Amino acid sequence: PAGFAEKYIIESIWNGRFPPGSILPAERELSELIGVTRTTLREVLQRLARDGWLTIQHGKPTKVNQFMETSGLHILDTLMTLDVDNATNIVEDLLAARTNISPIFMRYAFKANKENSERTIKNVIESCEALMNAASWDDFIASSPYAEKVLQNVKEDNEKDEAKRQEILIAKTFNFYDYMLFQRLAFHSGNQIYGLIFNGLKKLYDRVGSYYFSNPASRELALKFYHQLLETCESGQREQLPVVIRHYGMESALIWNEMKKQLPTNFTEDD
Amino acid sequence: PAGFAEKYIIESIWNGRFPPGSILPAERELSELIGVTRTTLREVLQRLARDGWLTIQHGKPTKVNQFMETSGLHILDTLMTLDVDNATNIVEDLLAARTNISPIFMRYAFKANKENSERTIKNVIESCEALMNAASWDDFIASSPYAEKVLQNVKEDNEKDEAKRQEILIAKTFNFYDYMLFQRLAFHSGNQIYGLIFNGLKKLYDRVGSYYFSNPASRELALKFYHQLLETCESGQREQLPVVIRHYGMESALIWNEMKKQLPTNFTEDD
Ligand code: NI
Ligand code: NI
Repeated sequence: PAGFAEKYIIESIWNGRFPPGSILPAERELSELIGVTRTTLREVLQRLARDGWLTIQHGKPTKVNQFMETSGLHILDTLMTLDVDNATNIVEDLLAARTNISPIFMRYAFKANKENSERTIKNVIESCEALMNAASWDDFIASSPYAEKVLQNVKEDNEKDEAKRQEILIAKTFNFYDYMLFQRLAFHSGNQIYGLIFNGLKKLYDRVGSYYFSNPASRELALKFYHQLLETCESGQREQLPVVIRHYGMESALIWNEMKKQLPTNFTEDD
Repeated sequence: PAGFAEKYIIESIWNGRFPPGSILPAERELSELIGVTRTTLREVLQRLARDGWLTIQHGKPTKVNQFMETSGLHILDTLMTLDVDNATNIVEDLLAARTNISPIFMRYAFKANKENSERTIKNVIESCEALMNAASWDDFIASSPYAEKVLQNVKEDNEKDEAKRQEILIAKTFNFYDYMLFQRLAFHSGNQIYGLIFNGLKKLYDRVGSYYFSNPASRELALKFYHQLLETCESGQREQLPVVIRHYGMESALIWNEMKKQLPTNFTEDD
């Protein structure tokens, strides 16, 4: 469908066919270039510029935008699918950014939204511990109030190898609750921009977590981290919050630094 | 054009016509509801869900997404155009977030990209001082290497009142360089996520600055701030960076807190 057009124009800016300083060709020459309907080319080439790839103003032609000068956070996940060997750098940026800003929005959340923060952390802890103790993923999800949302986000029930299907589904479900924790606390901070940051980063977040949380050590470390966050909020021990986060940022990074050596085949996937 | 459709569906989620928990009606019933072509309804109602307003999966219907659960930073500027009396809260979120994360990405930029940071700040300072000393805005822009980009971003040469045209253009140009400073330093941090944060916030940023920087005190305060940032980077006095930023975050906020009382008519505008 239109995905052929969008992914073609996007990929042809990454392989030097239409560099970020070049002009994009005519309307009809592009609609003719790889065989796309006129009006669909109009209405997805327009929205390929709303993502920050292009700049189209009336009269003057359409011009390819510079690298990362206009695009938002979404671009990162797109850049994961192109050129495998910069994905690691993107993941370092994600982990480092989350570790950097978590003490701010979490101290705000613990101060102004103590009870809501505690309820969120308790829900995440209970769901993660129920999933880790379940006999299978189908058993946890059959009895989970988050079943439908998880199924929206954990769309993988297609693998024919049932054991690896189990591992992948456990990882994606745990990542569902990890994201829920960070994003919801970000909104609990009282500043919507932090939550919106995670919202913009969600696709990259889930791609990273679907592999990262396939390691049992990652899940146990995250679980200890959640319990520590809950204890910090409940006790009002403010000075403990940056230390906890700091430690968790380090150790998790180390785990990633090892798992990075064996990235799965699918990890850099065009959707 | 399609803007009628997109702004109608978006506005009808804000005035309780299709609440964030309701279902959206049929394809043909909506394409018939306010008179939009079938396929254009398909291809902008689809992309009104890529902005996070809807969720459309095959077989199951399209469902209105919850308030701010999926949408990215862009949503903020959209929310400025709806319901005037929450715009102030959005601006508080923006100023507070920038003040919060600026010490992090600026200390990173000063440490790992000292020379690039200094070049960026010097360019911003020189452009701002040249604009503030110019006999008119047309004189500054006629002799500015940033002329075309500014004209892309400072599209206002339509006002018939020339004096107020001058004030508005000076404000928008100064905001052009203020944004350039914060965003470019954010990218200089070495973590692309900070720069991408500003990129996602750019529309709200420019809307806010086009009024905020119409006050001469705002421009002078920002200029002193830029000089202080340059001195901090050049001297390697790390401990001064959070203090400087902190002070600037306070005073600017105070200025906004006063100017907030007389928001211009256009401030909450549907494009
Ligand atoms: Ni707030
Ligand atoms: Ni980096």
